[PDB]
Amino acid sequence: LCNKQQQQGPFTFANYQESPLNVSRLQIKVTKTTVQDRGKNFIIGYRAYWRSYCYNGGSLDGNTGCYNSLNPKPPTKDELKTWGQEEVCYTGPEVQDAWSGDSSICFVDWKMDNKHRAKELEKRSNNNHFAHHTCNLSWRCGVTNTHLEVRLVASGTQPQAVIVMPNGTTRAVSMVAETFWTDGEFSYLYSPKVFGTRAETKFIPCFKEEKFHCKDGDNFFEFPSSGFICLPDACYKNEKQKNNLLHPGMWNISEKLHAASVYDVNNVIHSLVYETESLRLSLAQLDHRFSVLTKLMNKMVSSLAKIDDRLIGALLEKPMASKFISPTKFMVSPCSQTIDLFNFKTLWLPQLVAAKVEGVVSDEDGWTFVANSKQALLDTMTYTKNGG
Amino acid sequence: LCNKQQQQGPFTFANYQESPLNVSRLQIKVTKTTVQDRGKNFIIGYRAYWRSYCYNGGSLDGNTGCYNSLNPKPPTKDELKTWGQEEVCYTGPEVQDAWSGDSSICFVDWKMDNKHRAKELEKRSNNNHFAHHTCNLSWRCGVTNTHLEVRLVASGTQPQAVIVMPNGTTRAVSMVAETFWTDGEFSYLYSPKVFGTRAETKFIPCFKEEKFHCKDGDNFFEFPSSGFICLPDACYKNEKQKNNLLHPGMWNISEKLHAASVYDVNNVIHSLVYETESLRLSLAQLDHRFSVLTKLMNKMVSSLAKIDDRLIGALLEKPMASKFISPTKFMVSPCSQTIDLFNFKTLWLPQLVAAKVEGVVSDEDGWTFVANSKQALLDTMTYTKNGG
Amino acid sequence: LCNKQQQQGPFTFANYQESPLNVSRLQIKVTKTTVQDRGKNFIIGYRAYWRSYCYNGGSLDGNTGCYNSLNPKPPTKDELKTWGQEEVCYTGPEVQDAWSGDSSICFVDWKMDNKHRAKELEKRSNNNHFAHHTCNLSWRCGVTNTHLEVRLVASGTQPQAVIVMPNGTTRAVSMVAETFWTDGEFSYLYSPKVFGTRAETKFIPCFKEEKFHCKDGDNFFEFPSSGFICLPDACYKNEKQKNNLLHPGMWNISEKLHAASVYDVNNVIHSLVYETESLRLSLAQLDHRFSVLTKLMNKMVSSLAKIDDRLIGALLEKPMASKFISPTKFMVSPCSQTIDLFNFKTLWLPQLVAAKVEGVVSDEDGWTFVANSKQALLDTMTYTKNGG
Repeated sequence: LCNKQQQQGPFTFANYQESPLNVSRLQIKVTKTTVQDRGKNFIIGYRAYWRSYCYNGGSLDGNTGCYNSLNPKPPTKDELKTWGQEEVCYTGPEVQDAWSGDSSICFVDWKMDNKHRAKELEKRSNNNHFAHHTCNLSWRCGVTNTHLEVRLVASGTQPQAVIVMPNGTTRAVSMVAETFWTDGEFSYLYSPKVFGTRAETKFIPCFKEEKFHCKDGDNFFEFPSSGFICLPDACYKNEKQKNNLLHPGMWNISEKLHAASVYDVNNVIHSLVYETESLRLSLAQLDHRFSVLTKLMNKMVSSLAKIDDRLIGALLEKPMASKFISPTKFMVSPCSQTIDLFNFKTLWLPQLVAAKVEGVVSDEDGWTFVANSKQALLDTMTYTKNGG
Repeated sequence: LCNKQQQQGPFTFANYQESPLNVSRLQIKVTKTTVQDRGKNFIIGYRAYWRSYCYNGGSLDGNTGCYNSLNPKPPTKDELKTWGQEEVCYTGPEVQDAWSGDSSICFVDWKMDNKHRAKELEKRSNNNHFAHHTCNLSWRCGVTNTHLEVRLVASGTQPQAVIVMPNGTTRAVSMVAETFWTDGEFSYLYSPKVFGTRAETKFIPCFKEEKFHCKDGDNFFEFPSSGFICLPDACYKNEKQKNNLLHPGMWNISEKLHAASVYDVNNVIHSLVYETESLRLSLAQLDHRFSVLTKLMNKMVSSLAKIDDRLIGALLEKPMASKFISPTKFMVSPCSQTIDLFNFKTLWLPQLVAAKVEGVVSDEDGWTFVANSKQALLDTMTYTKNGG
Repeated sequence: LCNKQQQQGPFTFANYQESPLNVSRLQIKVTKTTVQDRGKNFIIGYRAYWRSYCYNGGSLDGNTGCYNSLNPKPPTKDELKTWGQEEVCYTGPEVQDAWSGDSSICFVDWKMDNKHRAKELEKRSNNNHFAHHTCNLSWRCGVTNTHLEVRLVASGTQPQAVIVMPNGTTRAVSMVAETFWTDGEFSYLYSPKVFGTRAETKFIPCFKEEKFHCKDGDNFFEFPSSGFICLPDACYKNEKQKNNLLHPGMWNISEKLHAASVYDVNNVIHSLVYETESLRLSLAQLDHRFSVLTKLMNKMVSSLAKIDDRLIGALLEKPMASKFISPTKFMVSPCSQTIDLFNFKTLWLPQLVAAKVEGVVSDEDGWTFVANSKQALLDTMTYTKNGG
């Protein structure tokens, strides 16, 4: 029995209210600028010669001695074109122990006609012909056909296509014809199919938090305040600010040159574990909520099924009638428009995601070719060989 | 009052239906091939000598001059074994300013007996003994005991154990005895406890999406179409295709040579933020659903508890009776088999995960030993010292 | 009709119970030790000279020949201070083809007074003055002002501030005045605003799993057993073990020197996809649970609304009365304290997270300055030029 004598209240049922959240999903309409060019579009060729012009007139003659030089002869544009097309470099002649008469070979304007697939010079010299000159001449050359990835910078407005050097220096790509240049021993030719930049209009998905965290294919980036940002391979400008002149957000060039340490990646790993534990806490909390709901609903049905003896059968989708032998125990006997009480929509599921990994600039095939060639020159120039 | 006069319908209750998803959890039975070998199993030894054999017969003699050479003398197999075991390299004698009679020391077949822990050569020469020969001889040597990580490639079927060079070239590991080889100055000996490959049968967990995203310890990889893939350290072959000859999926060798840039890792960071925001959206949506449910259930209990005055006490697990003073306000007075309406199972929780981070090949102890030794040779060969 | 004749049971309602989880959220009170110093606090200066002192007395004289040397003259502390302050290095004189009388210039104690912004030496020599000495002298120097990041090690208890060399060697920072040192050609001066270490008391968030996975700003780390760990930039000591002497957990120095490979980062990517699929499975499972709940609640309301014809209107928050024309179809006609049945709290949401990415030691500005200077010395010392 109860004591209906004495009340307490009045009471109300406390509702649960979700915590408001400012994260929304946006499709941001942008103009996307790229400078992509596919295939072997970059040719690198080097050429130099070691020259040793000596005279032996004895220790009394002031002209007794050697005049040695390492001279770079970078190929011309058309030379480099036929080198890459033939995968072959052309040099002058290999001169060894050419004395008094033939020593004039040291200054000929040799008109390069010796063809090699690859050729390293020999650092050889000798001055053992008395009262006479001696000539030694050795050539080096190399060529490679690679693919060059051109990047985008700003320097102001109007993103520009550039080539990034391993030292950090940037070189503008010519928008008229076949950017070519020369640096010491090396000559570089970049020949893309089409010139300039490409621009497309597209929507990129973002999450608005003051802060926009966006995605475009395998690119992931924080979209800035003014709706204009440049990544290495692409620039994203928000229309509505299409007709505005703005300096875009600039990527740091050093991030593409310098490698990431094992410790940095292990830190990202630890941050992922921390977020996975935080995620597991949220999931466990929702699991406990579902357990509370099933306990409440079990008691609610136990109360209502006493009045409606067909309810438990409708819940189980089998025709039956219920009869309780106890407030908790029961026995079982055998037997247009819609309204939405929930307004539940389809559940947003985080999609799969794979970030782009490209490496560092020095690891690129062209700059690796350059670095190896220079290292080979160091390796061959360690000591002088006797051309005797 | 209501107007029971005028109806509208008939209506129905709209149910909520979850969106179907093709992601399943699979335990995939595979044969796993490894080539693991633990401990110091790799010995690297280098040796060379600088020789300067000069003759001074005056400027008239054609034989006046120096014959200099850097000659590599890589140790033999048994030599390298006793070097690593003793942590000591053996070379010939240090010859300095040995002239006419002792200059014959420049060609002796020296029978290496000078022991060093570490030894760099000196590039010294002198030709200041008239009518006489002069000899200079300087030796270099080094040794190291390291651990070598052997990888697996395919070249077809039947994954093979190999050593990967920093330049990308691969060298097969002998499956008979103690793979040994020589390259210029250096000699390499790899001595594992057991030869060949090891194969184990195991189940790896995966998520089936056409696409399989798997995990094995700290290895994470996309399992391919034909159920055969090779990673650097292990190959995974699906039985059912155990008896089939297939080329496995091959890892790209360059991914283990070339480092990842700071920009790449920052991109993964941005992709993680994007996924965390997407995750927060899903969690907030489920939070709003729970708020809607508690509001509905509060009204449902307020309706049913009017009929069953003991229900609210059963929900609160305290004996009490209810009496409503209003459609929303009430006062309170003091007082085998089971059926599953929910069929709820235990909630799948994402487990913790830590990917393996190993670095690049050039950073390995053996190849760092090689690279430093070569750099030391460059450093010592910059100029000739006078052995006078 | 039913057959109230024949029962079955008694039955009970099976509740759902959540799976217990040991992950908790902790605010761990720690003493945090840092050695941070902001700005250009590191000066590096190098200086050397190439000297070629030759004598030409003919092939008969034993003193005929060249005495050449590369000599390092690292600047003093005050010299390096005025170099960095002026961005200018001071050297001796450039001597070329100074013979018999002026050849005494090769040993003068030159009292460096030649100012350069940057200066590379030339490796030039000549011995073409008979019965006379010849002198050649060429200088090199450089300076840079950079920011040095000092790290923390243990060697026992009491974390210590150190500078990490690219080779892995560590050099203690003086806690008294302006740590200065000299290595060959180079001199290094590090001048921080304040000396020693800084310690702050703070709470860091963690997830307790035996295992603690913590976060501090952009630092993410596993907090160890004894509550004492040192990262590169900071050490975390748990009070309660404030008064205890413990060796802290030590970070591996090689993780900050060696870069992470593209394959390592792609593995983290694959581990993220695996966790995202696992997360999607959990979300889909909760989505199916909500679908089951709405189906149960729809039938429960259809049963109770037959008794309370105003209930459906209260659920829809519109005044109406219901009247069922079928067990599933109905028509519609127009019309203090609280109790918590749920005890639901605000949902824990995983917050955003961005790990710190700093790169490798060799990529630091100071060590890049050093590495480039040494490479320039190699480049300039490839062959001797005639000072004639």
